[PDB]
Amino acid sequence: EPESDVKGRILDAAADAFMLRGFANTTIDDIADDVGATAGLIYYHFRSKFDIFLAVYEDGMRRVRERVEPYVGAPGTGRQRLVAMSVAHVENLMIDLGYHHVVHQRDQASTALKVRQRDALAALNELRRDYERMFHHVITEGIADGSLRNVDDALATRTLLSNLNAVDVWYRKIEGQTEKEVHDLASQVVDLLIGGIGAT
Amino acid sequence: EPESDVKGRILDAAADAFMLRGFANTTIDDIADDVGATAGLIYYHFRSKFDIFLAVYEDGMRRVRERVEPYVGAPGTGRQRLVAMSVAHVENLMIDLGYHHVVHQRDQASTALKVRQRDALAALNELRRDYERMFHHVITEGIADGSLRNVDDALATRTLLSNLNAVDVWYRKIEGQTEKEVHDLASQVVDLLIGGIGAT
Ligand SMILES: Nc1ncnc2c1ncn2[C@@H]1O[C@@H]2COP(=O)(O)O[C@H]2[C@H]1O
Ligand SMILES: Nc1ncnc2c1ncn2[C@@H]1O[C@@H]2COP(=O)(O)O[C@H]2[C@H]1O
Repeated sequence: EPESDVKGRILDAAADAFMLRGFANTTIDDIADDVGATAGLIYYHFRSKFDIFLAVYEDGMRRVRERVEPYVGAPGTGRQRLVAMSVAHVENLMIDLGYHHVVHQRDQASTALKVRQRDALAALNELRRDYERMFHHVITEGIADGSLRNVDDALATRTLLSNLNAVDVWYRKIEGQTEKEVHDLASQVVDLLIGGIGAT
Repeated sequence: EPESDVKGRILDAAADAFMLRGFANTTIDDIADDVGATAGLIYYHFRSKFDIFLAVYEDGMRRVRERVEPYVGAPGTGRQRLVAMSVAHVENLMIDLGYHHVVHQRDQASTALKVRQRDALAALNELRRDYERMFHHVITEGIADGSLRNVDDALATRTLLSNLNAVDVWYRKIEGQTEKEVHDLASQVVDLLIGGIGAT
């Protein structure tokens, strides 16, 4: 098996474990069990549980950006782009739920992080801010072009992003739910966020 | 000082401490420090940190219900009632943010809870479900009366509740912000959730 494929299975297992039990209670042994190996294989690829967390965060950010970024500068009104970006964001959340949990999962901790880990975390947090700024940019454009309501752009951006991510309060993966079924659920959610619940 | 007033100060301090540091890292000493007393005063009123958590949850549920319930059966369309209920919910979140954090804050824990504590927790969780069901009832009514869009009532309820609570991602209390200023911010948030961000 290619080493990149083994790493991917580790990240998949770790993302789901961190989601299920939380970072603090997840162990390297949990992750090893879920990929069919020993702790030694995990440590060969990642030196610590926090390094695995950082790698999950990095991969989650890459995946969501690759799904959403193509729409930001595409032809269309602000609303058309915002709908496409928002559906893609929610679809990514629904497909890669464990990665989403990590991306969105304290300064006061029991042990110090390594210097390298703190630098990597800060860079990932800035990447997440850069990603969220794409929504602010499109919302500002849509307010200006009239496809969105004349509301406060900062409040609308913070509200919309919190709402897209709040799908994680209730959504759980269902085995055998199809790609279109997940896309359709994401579309229904975004229809409520952009079109509202109130009539006319 | 009346004992009920001392208890209220303890709950206020604990709600803010649990918000700031989390339940696990908060200590009885933290709470004692914040009310100007010793751990002994805290233990006189509440036997354990989890008992304080339960009392915060209970008081948070009482406060939100008292603010929101009067609207559920009041005269008005489903949308009119939903707007009033939602503004009241968000205002309660903004005013009593630490209580809100507790109400919305694992089965696998390091120590067993007392029997009495597990019973109390289960009852509080059912009270929270009863509260959220008021929104489902009004959304169903508003779909039927045409004041809300013909959308799926279960999805709309889960989405709306997650969105009302997701204000906590970005909102922080500002000292000296007035009651009307907080009410107005809550109204702006609810305007986005009910009316949508998309134009016309
Ligand atoms: N993958 C999914 N597809 C469709 N509906 C879902 C999915 N995940 C969660 N839900 C809905 O969210 C609800 C949350 O509580 P329930 O498990 O009672 O029922 C759930 C479904 O109605
Ligand atoms: N109480 C509040 N009143 C008005 N705006 C707020 C309040 N709390 C948070 N915000 C907004 O939410 C933003 C979150 O990040 P900032 O602190 O950069 O700036 C904040 C404000 O724009």
